[PDB]
Amino acid sequence: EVPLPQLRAYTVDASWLQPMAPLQIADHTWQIGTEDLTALLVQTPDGAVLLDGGMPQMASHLLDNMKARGVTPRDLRLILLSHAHADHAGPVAELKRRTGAKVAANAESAVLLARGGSDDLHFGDGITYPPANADRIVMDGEVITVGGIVFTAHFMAGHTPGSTAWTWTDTRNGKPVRIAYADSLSAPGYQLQGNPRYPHLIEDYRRSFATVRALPCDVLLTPHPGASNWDYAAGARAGAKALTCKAYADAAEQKFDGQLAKETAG
Repeated sequence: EVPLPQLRAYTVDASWLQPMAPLQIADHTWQIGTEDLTALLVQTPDGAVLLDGGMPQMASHLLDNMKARGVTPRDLRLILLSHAHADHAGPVAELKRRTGAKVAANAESAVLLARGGSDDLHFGDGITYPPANADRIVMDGEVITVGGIVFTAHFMAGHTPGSTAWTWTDTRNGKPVRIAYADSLSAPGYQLQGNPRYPHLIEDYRRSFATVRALPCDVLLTPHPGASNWDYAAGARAGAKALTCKAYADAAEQKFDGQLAKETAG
């Protein structure tokens, strides 16, 4: 007649929502999210840590996978985030309600999370989710230790202002494995140049490529597995084709330079 449009739900490919059983990455580190969204459980003798949770509706699944690992609601001490978008921080508020988990995040991720991803720099209110409060604010290079796994925050602003790569050392076969869980280094449909909401976007992405390429990185994981050539459905070969941090960063930078060119053209 004509009415305003209905609200549109943030709808995603089915594989993003497909449950999987825990997939072991190293002695204490498991993928427990879906086939196409990363949620890392790190289990220690002094509690559990979750890095990302995926979409809002994944909370019960994650909890089931935690129980399958021996991790009870009280055992979950800490939630860490790559970035505070709906598709990776979605279930955080619910998890905080159903577990003993406390969130540690940088100021940028905390503010975005506290607004449930509303007023996004690029997407406006198209990707909102339940808001949650951070319990601890972390600085660049700050370390959080849980049961002798030491997580180091490496800011890598761009994809979001508060994007973070979290690094830690696990073991396999008695040998150290230096794991890097790096955020996306894409800029999907973003205005890169002269963006009033993010004036130094380009400078930040460039620094973030250099940050990521230099990470301690025997194994790279990304919030979307595909971005690092992981295949979570491939069992014993899941991680076989995984990129190095160096390769992941080079690819991201070459794509960004091509995106700049297209933006100037468009």
